Amino acid sequence: GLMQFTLPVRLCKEIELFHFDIGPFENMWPGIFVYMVHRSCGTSCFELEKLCRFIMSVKKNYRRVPYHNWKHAVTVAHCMYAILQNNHTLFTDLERKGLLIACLCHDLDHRGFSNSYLQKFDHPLAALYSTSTMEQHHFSQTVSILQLEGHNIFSTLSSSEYEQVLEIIRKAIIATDLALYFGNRKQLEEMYQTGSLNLNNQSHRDRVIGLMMTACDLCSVTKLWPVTKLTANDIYAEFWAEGDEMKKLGIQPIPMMDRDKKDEVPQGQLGFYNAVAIPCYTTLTQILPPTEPLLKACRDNLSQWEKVIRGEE
Ligand SMILES: Cc1nc(-c2ccccc2)[nH]c1CCN1C(=O)c2ccccc2C1=O
Ligand SMILES: [Mg+2]
Ligand SMILES: [Zn+2]
Repeated sequence: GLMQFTLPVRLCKEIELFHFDIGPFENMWPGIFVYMVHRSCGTSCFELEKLCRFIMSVKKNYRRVPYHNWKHAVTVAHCMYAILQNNHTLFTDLERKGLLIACLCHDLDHRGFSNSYLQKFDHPLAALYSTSTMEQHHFSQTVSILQLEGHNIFSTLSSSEYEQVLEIIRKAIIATDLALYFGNRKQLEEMYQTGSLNLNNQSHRDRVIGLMMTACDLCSVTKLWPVTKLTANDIYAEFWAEGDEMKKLGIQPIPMMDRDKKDEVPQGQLGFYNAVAIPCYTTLTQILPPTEPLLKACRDNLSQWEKVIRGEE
């Protein structure tokens, strides 16, 4: 009960910042996450024994893939922590609880392949879940881990609060399907501008949480340039393996997944910042002003990719 996690000074300070990198020491990641839950949620939010056992079972159900791995889970959870800490009063007790866990669980049992490759392969998951295939799996896996003996971290919620939190986690995880992001942001864009956006309206809150999830999920583009550039290598390592597997099915992959088109990465990054990342952090900053450092860092990284194309790096 009186048992806080404490980080070294450099981490205690930098963890509060949006651009924090959780470092290469895997064995510190569980304690970093508990630390973030304790400060975000409270030392009483979760029985520490049950939380520690949930965290180690989540870790075991992430695979050794170049990008969609345990490091990503904790990185996405830290971005959510930074958003919640800069927006203290906008979120309920249940939401602070549910979202950090949602982020930790959001890519459980990822195989390093997109929804499209599952459909073209005719994977069994694509017959069980026709849309948002992997994201319905990540939620399924999250519920399975919650129901292991000694793993139910929500045990001390009422029946209605329990159902509310699983509903928050389900929507938060489905929202990480980037195919749903385009329409969610446009609806939020219209609502913010026409002035109809109402945070007491549950369907509006749902949309805002969806965009927060996209923002945390993409947060590699909000790090300092050296972190962003080295993460890009892991992202392409997965995509190019998927492209290889497309060629094995007799299907030309899109250029993003074709290792032969490595040369086009800098221009592919520009499209991605302009079509996906910048709009995401712009709409999020309009709705949640204190998240502006995410937009600022994303713009700095756009400018670094522009330098790459001009042969200045
Ligand atoms: C859209 C896109 N097209 C190309 C490209 C095109 C042609 C040739 C080579 C590359 N690259 C990209 C961006 C790659 N990318 C994602 O897709 C993504 C998703 C979530 C987080 C970070 C990322 C990220 O970096
Ligand atoms: Mg995902
Ligand atoms: Zn993810």
